[PDB]
Parts: sequence; C-alpha cells; structure tokens
Amino acid sequence: FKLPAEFITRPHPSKDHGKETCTAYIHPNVLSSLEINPGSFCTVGKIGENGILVIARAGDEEVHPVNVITLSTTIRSVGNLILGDRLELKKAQVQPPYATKVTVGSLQGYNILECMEEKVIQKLLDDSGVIMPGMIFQNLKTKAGDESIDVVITDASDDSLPDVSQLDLNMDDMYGGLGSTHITFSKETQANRKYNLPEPLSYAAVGGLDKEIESLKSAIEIPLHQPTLFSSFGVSPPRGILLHGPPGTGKTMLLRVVANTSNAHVLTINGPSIVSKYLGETEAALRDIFNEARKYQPSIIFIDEIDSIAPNRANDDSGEVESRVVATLLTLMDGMGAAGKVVVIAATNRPNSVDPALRRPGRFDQEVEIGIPDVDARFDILTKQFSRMSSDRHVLDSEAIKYIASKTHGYVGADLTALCRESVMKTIQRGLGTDANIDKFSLKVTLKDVESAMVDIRPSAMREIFLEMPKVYWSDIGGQEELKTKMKEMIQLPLEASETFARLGISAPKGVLLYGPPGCSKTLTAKALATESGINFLAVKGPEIFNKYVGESERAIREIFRKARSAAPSIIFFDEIDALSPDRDGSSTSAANHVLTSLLNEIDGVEELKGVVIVAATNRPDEIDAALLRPGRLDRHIYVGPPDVNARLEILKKCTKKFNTEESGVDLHELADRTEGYSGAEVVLLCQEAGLAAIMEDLDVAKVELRHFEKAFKGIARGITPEMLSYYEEFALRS
Amino acid sequence: FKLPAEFITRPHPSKDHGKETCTAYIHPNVLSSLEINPGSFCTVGKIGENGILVIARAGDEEVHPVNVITLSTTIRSVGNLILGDRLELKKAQVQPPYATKVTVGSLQGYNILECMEEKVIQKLLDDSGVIMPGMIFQNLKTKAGDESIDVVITDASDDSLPDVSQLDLNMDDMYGGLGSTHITFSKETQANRKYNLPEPLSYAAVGGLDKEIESLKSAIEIPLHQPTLFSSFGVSPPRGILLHGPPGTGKTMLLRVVANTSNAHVLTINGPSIVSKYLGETEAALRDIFNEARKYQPSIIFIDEIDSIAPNRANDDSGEVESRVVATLLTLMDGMGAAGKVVVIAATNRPNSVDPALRRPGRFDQEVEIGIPDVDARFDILTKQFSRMSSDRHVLDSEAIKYIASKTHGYVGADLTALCRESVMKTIQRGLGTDANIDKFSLKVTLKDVESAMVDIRPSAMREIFLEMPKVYWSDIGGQEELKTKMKEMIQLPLEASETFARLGISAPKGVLLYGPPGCSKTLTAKALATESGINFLAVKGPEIFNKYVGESERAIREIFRKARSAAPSIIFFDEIDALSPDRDGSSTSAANHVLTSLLNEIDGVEELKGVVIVAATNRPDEIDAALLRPGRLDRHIYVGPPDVNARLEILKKCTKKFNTEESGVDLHELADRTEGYSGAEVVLLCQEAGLAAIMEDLDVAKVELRHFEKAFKGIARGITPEMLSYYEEFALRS
Ligand SMILES: Nc1ncnc2c1ncn2[C@@H]1O[C@H](COP(=O)(O)OP(=O)(O)OP(=O)(O)O)[C@@H](O)[C@H]1O
Ligand SMILES: Nc1ncnc2c1ncn2[C@@H]1O[C@H](COP(=O)(O)OP(=O)(O)OP(=O)(O)O)[C@@H](O)[C@H]1O
Repeated sequence: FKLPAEFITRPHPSKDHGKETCTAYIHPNVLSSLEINPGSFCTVGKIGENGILVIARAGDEEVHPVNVITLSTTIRSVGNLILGDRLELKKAQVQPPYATKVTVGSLQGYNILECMEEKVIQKLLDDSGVIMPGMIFQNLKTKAGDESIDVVITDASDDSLPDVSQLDLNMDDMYGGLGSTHITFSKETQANRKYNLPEPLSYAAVGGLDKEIESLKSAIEIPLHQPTLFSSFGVSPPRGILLHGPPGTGKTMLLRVVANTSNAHVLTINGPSIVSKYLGETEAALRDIFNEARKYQPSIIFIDEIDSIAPNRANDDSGEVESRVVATLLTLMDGMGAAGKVVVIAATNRPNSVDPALRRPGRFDQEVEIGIPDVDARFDILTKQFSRMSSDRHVLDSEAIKYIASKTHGYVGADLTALCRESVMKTIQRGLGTDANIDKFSLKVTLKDVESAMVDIRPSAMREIFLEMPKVYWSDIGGQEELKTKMKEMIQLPLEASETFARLGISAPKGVLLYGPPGCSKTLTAKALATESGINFLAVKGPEIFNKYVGESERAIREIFRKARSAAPSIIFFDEIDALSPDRDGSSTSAANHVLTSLLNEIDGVEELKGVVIVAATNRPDEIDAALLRPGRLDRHIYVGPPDVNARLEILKKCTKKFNTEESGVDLHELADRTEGYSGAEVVLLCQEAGLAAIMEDLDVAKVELRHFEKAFKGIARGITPEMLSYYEEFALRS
Repeated sequence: FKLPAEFITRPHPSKDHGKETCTAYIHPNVLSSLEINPGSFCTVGKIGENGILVIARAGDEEVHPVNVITLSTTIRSVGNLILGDRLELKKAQVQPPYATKVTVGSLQGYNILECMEEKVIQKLLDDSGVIMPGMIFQNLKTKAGDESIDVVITDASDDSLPDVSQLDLNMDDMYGGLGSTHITFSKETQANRKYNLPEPLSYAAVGGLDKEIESLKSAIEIPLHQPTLFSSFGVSPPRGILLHGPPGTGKTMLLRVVANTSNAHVLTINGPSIVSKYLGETEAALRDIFNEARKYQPSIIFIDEIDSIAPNRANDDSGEVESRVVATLLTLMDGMGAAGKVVVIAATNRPNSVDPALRRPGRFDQEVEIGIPDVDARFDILTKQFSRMSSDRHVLDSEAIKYIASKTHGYVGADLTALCRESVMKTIQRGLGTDANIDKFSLKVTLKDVESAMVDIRPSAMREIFLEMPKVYWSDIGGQEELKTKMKEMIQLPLEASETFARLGISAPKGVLLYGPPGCSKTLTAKALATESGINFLAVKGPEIFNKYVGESERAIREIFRKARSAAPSIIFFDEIDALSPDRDGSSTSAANHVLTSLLNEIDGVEELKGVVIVAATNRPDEIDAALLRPGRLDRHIYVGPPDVNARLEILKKCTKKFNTEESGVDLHELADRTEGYSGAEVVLLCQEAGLAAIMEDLDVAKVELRHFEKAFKGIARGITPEMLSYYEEFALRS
C-alpha cells in the first residue's frame, strides 16, 4: 500500500567486503508489493537508458528507509550514477547465457605487475555480479608496496540476443580456493569504444580557467570537509555560489565533475518542471525535496536556470509564478543552521535578469565569472581534446593547432566542438564521395578539412558584449623608443609601485589621453601593451555601448566597469571616445550626457581608484568637452601621430616578410623616406595594391619588382594636408 | 482493468517464414478483454481509414510488450502503416464472401517470368489471411539468377455488400502440394485507380533538388546506419536535422518519404495537439514519448511546426506554453546516451520564430535549406508530374514543358500543383459545357488550358528573400570595354587568387562601389553577373527591404546576410542605397543608424570575409555615411557613367530585332549618334514608344518608320544636364 515512486542512491557504510556488488538494501514491503522473489535480480531504471543495470538483490535490516537505497559503489562508479539521482524499479531480466573472456584492463597503469597479481581473478569472480562494463576495486593490501590499482573488464566476446539490453550482465564461474577460458591477462586496454560506455568526466578533462577553477574547488571543498573551523569562526559559511557568463562556456561541466568525483549526495533539478499550475502542491513538493536534501548530513544541491525559476519582480509581473515563491525560498534558504553542511551553487545565463535580492552580500558575496575562453584557454581545450581521442585516429603538429587557435578570437568550447564535429563529418563525406568507402583510419584528419569547417561553420556567437582582441608580439608593431619607454613606464607604475604609493601618497595620475590620425596608433599599440604586460585586457567599441533603448547604455557601461574592477587591477581602454564626448557641438540625445556624467562620477566622483587606469583614444582633439579637459583627469597627453623612421622601417619589414627583400634589391630606406608622410592604414593598403599589381601580371609570383612599387606609390595620393598638423600642434601647446 | 487506448506497430523479427500475414502478437489479457475468439479475425484502427484492416490474430510469448504490435511488412506496405502510428482495437467484421480473381501484376518490371515461376500460386495461397489489395513477398531463392522481384495483386473483380469496408477481404482456395478459377496470372497492368489505394512515396517522386535531397538522405543515413565509426571517433554525433525554407516548397512530402523509405520506427506529431490545459501533462507526455523512442534503438523523431511549439523567449512571454518546454527538451536532448541510433527531424516555415537559443552550433549546427526552384528544377518537376500518369492521360511536347518552365520564375511546387489542378478542372468544365458530357479522353490536355490556368491562378504574394531574376547573358547587355575588363578582373581575382592571397596575406579589399545614373548599368549589370560568372547571385532591392514594421527590416537583413555567408562564397549585390544612406539629413530614425552601424561592424569589424565580396550600387554618392567610406575599405570605384556609342548601338540592335531593319533602311548608327544623351532605360522606353507609334497606324507592322521615330524622339526630353555629369566626374577624380 506504500506504493514507492522514487528512490535515492546511498553510500555503502562499514566498508569491509560484504556483497559490494549486489547490496540492494530495499525494505521487504517493496519487494512483496512488486511480487518478485527477494533472492533474485533487481533493476535500476534511473529514467531511460535501457539495460536497467540488472543486478542481484538482497534485503535490509529494517534500518534503511524506503525512500533511499543503495546499488554498490563500484556499480554506481562504472555506471556514472550520481549519489541521489531519481530512481525507479521494474521487473528483473532473465538469466544471461554465459561469460566468454573477462579480460583485465589495468586502468591508469602501465601493467606489467607480475608477482603483484597474486591471483586477481579469484577476487574478481569470487563476488556475485561483476558486470562487464567495468568494476572498480580498491587494492586493499597486496604484499609489500601498498598503493592502489584499478581494473577494466570491458573487453569481451559475448553476444546477447536482446539488443536493447546493452548492459548484458555476465555470470561468474571459476574453480579455486581462498581454469577460466583462455586465460584472463591479455593486454592493458582501457574501456572499449565498441559499446561506447558513458565516459566519467575527471579533473584533467576540464581546465583552461584554472584561476577560477581552483577558487571554485576550494570554495566547495573547504565547507564540505572542515565545518568545525567555520563554526568556531562564528561568521558562518556562505551557502551560495553564483556562476554566470556567455552561453556555451560549459558551466555545467564543473558541477558534473565535482558531483561525480565526490561521493556525497548529489541531486539536480530541471527548473520549471517541478512547477505546475497548482501552488500548494508545488510548495509541498519543494518542502519534500529540501527535507530529503538536508536529512542526510553531507549533501550538495544543484539548481539550473535560476533566472527562469526566479523572475525579477520589477522587470516583468507576468503572472502565474512570481516573487512570493522567491521570498519563501529566500526565507527557507536563510535558516538551514549556524554551521550547516549543504551548499547550493547557482548557474545562470545572464545576471541582470536574476532578482537582485538573490545575489545579496549575505548569501552570494562570492562571485564566479566564466567569460569567453582566451588564447591560452583555447590552447588548453585543443590539447585536452586531442589527448582525449589520442593520436591513433590522426596526428597533427602543434603548428597547425597554434595557427587554428590564433585564427579563433571569440570562439568558445561549444564552437570548438562544432568545428571538430563538422571537420569529422566533412572528412567522412569526402572520403565516401571520392575514395569509394576506403578505410577511415588512412584518411584521418588534415588541415584543409579544418579550414573548410572554419569557412562553413558560421557560429551564432558573432555578437559578444566582451571582445577579446587577439594578441600580437612587439615584432609586428613598429613604434618609437620614447613612446615604448612611456608606455612601459605607465604600465609598470600601478602594478609595481602601488606598494610604496601608500607611504608616498602620490598614487598614480590615472589619466591617459590618446589623440592622433586615424591611420594607426589606435589599436596596435593597445594590443602590444596588452601582450607585453600579460594582464587581462578587454576591448570595447564606441558605438557598441550605444543602444536604442534609453538607459541600456548606462547599464552596459556600469557592468563593464564592474567587470573591470572584478578582473583584478588591470588597464581599461576605449576604442573611440569621440561619440559620447560631443555634447554641445554635436547635440545628440540626453543619453550621451547621462553616460558622460556617470563616467565622470566613476572616475573622479568623491571616490578614488588605485588598481585600474583609464585610457581614452579620440580621433579629433577639439571634439572633447571642457569637462573632460580638466586638471586632475587625463592630464597626460601623447602625440602618437606621424611616427619617426624606425617605426616605419619596422612596419615595412613586417609587411615585407612574405615578399623577398634581397631579390628586390631595394635598401628599404628610400621607400621609408618617400613614405614618411603616410599613415599605417594607407601604407598597408599601398603594399596591398603593390602585391596585387605584382600578381595579376602573370598569375602566381614569388617576386615583386621595383616598377610595381613605383606605379603603386603614385596610384594613391597622400590624403594629408598640414591643416591637421597645425591643429594638433595648437592643441598640444595649449595643454 | 488497464483499459488500453492506443497501440504501436513493430516489424516482425527473426525473419524466417512463420505467418507473415496474421502475426498480431497480443497478450492474453487483451485477448480476453475483446470477448472474441483468439483464433479469429482482428482489426487495426489506425486512426481512420475505414475497413479497419480486418486481419486474423494470434498470441504472443509473454515477452512481446503489450503496447506494441506486429502486423507484417506486407500489410504495412499495403496500408502505408508508418512505424509508430496510433492503433485502435475493434471487434471483427463479417466473414469474407468469396475470392474471384487474385491476379499478379508484377510492377517495377517487364514481367515475362515463365521459367522461374515455379507455381507462385502455391506460395501465395498457402498463407493464411491474404488481403486482396496486394501481397508483397521477398524473392528469397528461385533457382539460379538471384535478384528480386515485386508482385502486386491490386486487380480483382470481387464486390462486397458493405460499402463501408474498402478492403473487402477474401480467402484462399487451391489444390496442390509442397482450386480457384480462370487461372491467376493475367495481363501486366499497373496499380488500378478504381480503388485508388494510397501509394508509398519514393525518391523519384521529388526532383530538381538532387543536391539537397541527397545531402539530407546522407545526413539521416550515415549517422543512423553506421554509428560505430562515430562512436569510435567519440565526437557526439548530431541527433537533429533542421529543414527551413519558404512555405509551400514541399518539405512535408520529404519528411513523409524519408519516414516511409525505411523500416525503422518513426514518431509523428500533430503540432500543438499534444498541448493540454494541465501544465504537467505536456511535459509528462514529452518525457514518455522520448523514453519510449529511446528504449527502442532504431527510431526517428519528427518535429512539426516548432515555431508554434517553441516561441521566441525574448519576444512573446505570453505564459503557460513558454520556454519551459524548450528547456526540458534541451535537457532530454543533452545526455540520453553516447552512441545512440536515433535522429530528430525538425521543420518550420519561419526560422525567425525559432528561439535564438534553439539555434546553436553546439549540437545543432548543421543546416538544410531549400529555396525556390529554378527553371531547371521546375522543368524537372513538371516532367516528373507528367510522367506520373504518363502519356495515356495527356500528351505534351517537351518544348511546351520547357516554355511553361521558362514562364514560371518565382512560382513554387505547390503553385505548380495548383496550376495542374486548375488546368484539369478547366478542361473538364470546358469539355462538359461544349459537348454535353462527352468522354474526357477526347479533349486531353492542351497548352491553351495550361496558359488559362496560369493566367487565372492569381498568386497571392510572390515575395521572397531569394529573388530570382530572369537569366540574362552577355549579348543582352551592352557596355563599355573598360567596364567589361574591370568586371572580368574583379570576378577572376577571388576564385583563382585565394591561395595567392593566403600565401601573401593581402586577402581582398572586398569592396566594390558603383555610382552613376539610375537608368542602366545598375540592374542590367547585376542581371549579367547572375549568369556570366556561373556563381550564385543575390540581389536585394532598397525599397523591398524597407517596411512599416520596426525591426523586421533588421531581421530580414540579418537573415539574408547569414544565408549568403552560409550558402557559398559568392558575390552579393545590393540594388539601391538611397533609401537608407541619407541619415545625416532629414532627422532619420534610429533604426537606420543601427542598420548602418551593424553593417559597418559586420563588414570589416574584428573579423574578415575572405570568401564573399561586398558590392554596392549607389545613385547619389554625397548621401553616403561619412564613417562608411575610408581608405583601405571599399576603395575600388567605377565611373560607369552614361553608355557610350557602342553600348547604345548594341541596345538599339537588340531592341530592333522585332522589326526589320532592311525595310526601314536605318543604319542603326545615325539614330544612336543623335540619341547620345539618353541612358539605357530611356533608350528602351523611346524604342517602345516608337514601336507603339508604328503599330497604331495599321495594327501589326514589320518595320518602324523614320517619321514615327523622330516624333517619339521630339516628344520626350533628354532629361540630362551637364552639371550632374560634371559632379560625377569631379567625384570620380577624388576617388
Ligand atoms: N571545456 C569544454 N571542453 C569541451 N567541450 C566543451 C567545453 N565547453 C563546452 N563544450 C561543448 O559545448 C557543449 C555545450 O556546453 P554545455 O552544455 O556544457 O554548456 P552550458 O552553458 O551549461 O549549456 P547551455 O548552452 O544549455 O546553457 C558541450 O556539449 C561540448 O560539446
Ligand atoms: N515540388 C513539388 N512537386 C509536386 N507537388 C508539390 C511540390 N511542392 C508542393 N506540391 C504540392 O503542394 C502541396 C503542399 O505541400 P505539403 O502539403 O507537403 O506542404 P509543405 O509545403 O511541405 O508545407 P509548408 O506549407 O509548412 O511549407 C503538396 O501536397 C503537393 O500537392
């Protein structure tokens, strides 16, 4: 009459040996209600995934409640069963025919154990069950050496009639005390891909964000193992961790890894699936799920799509479910206990849509930022996935990996998986079309397939609120020695002299203004400084912050400034400030005025900042208002205009690297002498049509002639009159 | 007590012989629930299709699940029973009266078997059941000569008293070992239209989109037939395929043909019919159907009208049916398994209504897009439609079909079927009203009826995003030789110099500007490019993109840009920019500014487009954005002014082909010299008005008179002024 509906997996206590494979502690009332012999096989429905983990069953001692059961540590580890997943119970399966090979695998080991074997097979098949997808057994004590070792029995040659039963449990039959079928020791293979078991994600599988990953691991590890120190402190641990960022970064992988690696209680929710039309039933279900959550002392609660389940009160009062469930959740979330052990983490797509009451300092004062992967993160992801499918399928040098990673600038791990999948699919289809069903191993993976995948992938993440501009070394950029010394000085002052600035009292001017021709000295200088400094740098455009909605630009500027503070002491930079700055001559809407006032308050409004230094670049000198041109802010000015000879030589030799200089015969000096009146963008375009004039003559060319350079020099006018030079000079002298 | 409602169909396994006609695996409880003899006939409700498929029934072995049923591949083929349709149970009907003919048809072959017949009557009539619409049996082994044949028993002359049953099942009676009347083998007729049984759609039913249907078949067959290679790769092969295009292109028949071309299980939905007033009922049904589809390895999932089921999250937050179903379906789609053998098919008319999060590259990056068929595809579909009922019903020359296809430019396959139906009904009514119920075989189908139906169809809205201009070749366009050289160089550079650009790093300027009079050389050039280059051509009109709705134009621009990018690297042309460029004057709305900044960011902003080429045509270059024309981008400029003497002479020669030049006596050069200030548009206009004046004198004429030409010329002003030419020249000087 009990009619059980859901079951929860539980750890096996007391260790020892016991059954260890077929514990199955279910109350006898459930067994009687299912008209199934207790001394027979059991089932693990776990919602779908046919095979149902046919394992033998036993009985409890009236000490395990019907709501929670156990299904053996090794079985749940092999099946990737998280501790506390939803479970059902159905009719058992018929007996298997026989077992064929049962071959050891020796996972995470180099094998060659010789005397350390001491008849492993006796312990392997001395226990009932032993399912073929694997079995993890601790080493316990094995002569001198201690240590630990794992075994894998995936490889076999047993065929079962029902194709749906992918688990196809195998029986055990050995003769011994304390002849098999053609021995058991045969090579040290890992889990086979013929059955394609679900690979359990490990620590090495995730990475690329070690700075945040280690912090999250510590923040979830120190309360779950050492609560006595926090209780003695009296401040109580924070019970909530908030995760947010661009979609596709894979925030669920971290929680999945820390759930499958840890042996504590793990439960997950589908979001609004529990929520129904009724209110009392949903409230009762919530109380029941939290009751089952905290009834076990070690537990971790995972919530998905908090923004959807907790809509903002002010944003939209749509109806149905609203902020009263949010309030009751907050009330029950403020009072678990003084010490406590249950820790709940939160992952959301966007933070603004989430109710600000949720992320109060008393509950979520720690913030985890998961941004778009950087170049190093892309290196790590490519390397880890290459190591994941090994070099057997294909081999590729590190040069191609670094080139394809340098091509990627705003790509994400989801995008990288899309590229690899499309490359594999294109390789398969090309092989089928051309080679007429040739062996797939020989075809492998080549660079042109990856290039084609890059061409036709068309990712849906072209618009990003945060831009990670690719980094370039100092060789590409050609600058001036005084300019380089100044840039290095103003990037080394706030990061090294901050310790002595306390006793000095000067701190930093924190004001940098950049003005010059639009040809160059606007983005490459920032790229070089970011590359050399090694600090996190973000790029934001002028028109990008502007939006049709009134107040949207204010939220964007406030949130990017908040990210600037949250991303450690670094350097912030604006691509073009000549849009919001004009307010009187350029008229414009009041949104520009509000943004200007907000940024003025943020930089010099009854506050002070020692970590971040604002850098502004403008196209015109006179477009800035008099409010910005005030002593104490942006006092320093850099000419960064018509650079001297050595910068031109550097940029010309960088652009001429592809071409041959010795064969041309030019000394690379007269070109710079005649080009001294040009700018970077027009120099780049000029060398472009010079190459074009070289190429269309007789198609492919590896040599460029002087006549082509002479023709291209007069093709484009200088486009520069000394009016702007005089204006820049008169703007410089008045400062 | 269980009260079953709906059943499912499954193939009979183990092959062999068994029964092959009346398996009907039914559990004993259902047998007792029908209060009828188990050794008697049963029925298949199949939600309609009166007759209810009266077939004999038997029992299962308690292993076969009660929910599903098996009713033999012959009956599935005869009744078009898709693998997974709803099924209903009902009491048996009246006993079969008698059998009359049972004659073999032997379709898809030339018949004339004789030698290897070996008494087919024995095999056909030794099986219990045998329903008269037809028996489909595999060849198995027939002496030496392997291969396979198909037999159809659609022809018969038996009538049953109840007209509700359209199947009128019969019995078998024969004498032999290892009596009917008038033998069995007779004639070679195809499927009879008297009963008009539904026919199974095949690959030959759809044509003209071979490159699309083959790609779809591959994308549904390699991931399903051989998942072992993908499992070995371990790249999580995609499970879903998206079908998109304009309404009426005929995607539903593609889904039906791919569903019935394979014996695997298929799920079919009826749109929002699954939605119920209970919030939990919908999600419960979704998880139930997902689980039942997953626990059978061979399965295909069909999604119809995802736009209605899944609306935009950020656009329509109506309530109840919201993104919660999207979240739960994504959760189900995430981790059902590793290898799998199930694929999902999703089709919708409007990709815009699809939620942006649902359009992601992580595991749904692959796209299958079908557009408006061209003249070749239309001709192929028309000739296939004619061949469907062959020359017996109607006769038409291939030139008539080609002319009809040429006339059809923007039509769709649904419109083509409407044209065919209109022609048929117009012919029927005309023959009836003309000859007082004469036989329909005399009139047949003529080109006049097709033309009348084409005139009377009156298409509602022939507006699309992929405009298909009429094909125009080289001789139809007259222009200067310099422009021809420039266009040849511009089309030759990308395709035959991409490798050189990659080696040199120059890439391409990807900027083409066309400024000139709006008469000619603006759309005629695009029409010429549409055919002479051989590359896919796209034309977007300025007034067309503008609309009353705010933001719809932006969405259309985004959609067309991503479609052009994803389709293939090709030259894209935009017709007229005068409706959006003048934003600095007249107080233009913010939408135009957003469009301009979006195109500026997507053309040359933190990314490059090495495949496609940006081509823009303008009338007034002074109204373009100041921040749009900069050195290094869109640098190429074409004068493309008024046509010269040669171009005007070519236009006159092309337009004069209708009349006779010898009779008129004009040299086709003096008129061009006199008409020097007229661009191509008003040149063809004056030619048309001269022809009008020529034909108003004595109706049809064979030549144009000089007096008529001079009267037409003197009645229309030149419309040109030296000031605009001087302005164009001085603007070209600065470029
Ligand atoms: N670090 C990574 N390594 C490998 N693949 C990754 C990584 N991060 C993301 N992916 C790929 O992106 C896909 C989607 O990522 P995932 O579902 O974990 O992200 P999410 O942001 O939590 O999800 P959602 O898009 O539903 O919000 C994964 O299935 C995987 O293919
Ligand atoms: N290519 C074609 N060849 C022949 N008949 C066609 C073709 N395209 C459409 N038709 C006709 O038009 C009808 C409409 O097509 P159907 O009902 O299959 O919808 P669909 O076009 O796939 O759907 P939707 O309107 O959602 O795009 C077909 O039943 C058929 O009679």
